[PDB]
Amino acid sequence: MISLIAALAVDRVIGMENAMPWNLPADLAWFKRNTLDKPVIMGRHTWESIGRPLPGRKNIILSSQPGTDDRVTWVKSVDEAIAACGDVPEIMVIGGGRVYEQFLPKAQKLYLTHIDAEVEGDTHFPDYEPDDWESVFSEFHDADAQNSHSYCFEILERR
Ligand SMILES: Nc1nc(=O)c2nc(CNc3ccc(C(=O)N[C@@H](CCC(=O)O)C(=O)O)cc3)cnc2[nH]1
Ligand SMILES: Nc1ncnc2c1ncn2[C@@H]1O[C@H](COP(=O)(O)OP(=O)(O)O)[C@@H](O)[C@H]1OP(=O)(O)O
Repeated sequence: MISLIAALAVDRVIGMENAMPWNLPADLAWFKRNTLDKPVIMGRHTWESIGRPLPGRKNIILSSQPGTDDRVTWVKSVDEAIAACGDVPEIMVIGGGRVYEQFLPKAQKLYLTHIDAEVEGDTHFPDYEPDDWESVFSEFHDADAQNSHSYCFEILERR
């Protein structure tokens, strides 16, 4: 099964030109916990912003162009990406906007982090109808000395 994982502010904003104005180490501990030892699919843009291959994960990058990094796998379409994952119990899709949009319709589960922040952004997570998903897990956290804003982790299963 395919799952999507993303952090979103109000308005489904997931990214902007510059770094986001927040610091959420807890969210990043969650992301890692949920993606480790699984293959992750991402768009060329997300990859550049990450910078290096995520450790302990099979990295598959989607690009219309030839790959410029032999440490990861480059594919040219959605179908190839899926096949590059092989026979695994769960494929994690990490972004960005374009990529989430293409995989949404094919995903069975969403691992979302709702951040209580209002920011200007230019990339949104795709609109989803809640009634189509069952919240199987949900846990709110207040901001703290380490996390600049409050947030809530939620796991959704496609009904
Ligand atoms: N929940 C969630 N949070 C995010 O920040 C997010 N980011 C992406 C794409 N951008 C990124 C950027 C950096 C790292 C990153 O450095 N990850 C290290 C974290 C080390 C730590 O725990 O700080 C990792 O190994 O996963 C991951 C994804 C995709 N889904 C998301 N989903
Ligand atoms: N179906 C697809 N086939 C090939 N490349 C694709 C793709 N969907 C997305 N991409 C790539 O993934 C990049 C988009 O990355 P992203 O989804 O991380 O970015 P954004 O968050 O800005 O929408 C696309 O620009 C394209 O890479 P190239 O610009 O190198 O062509």
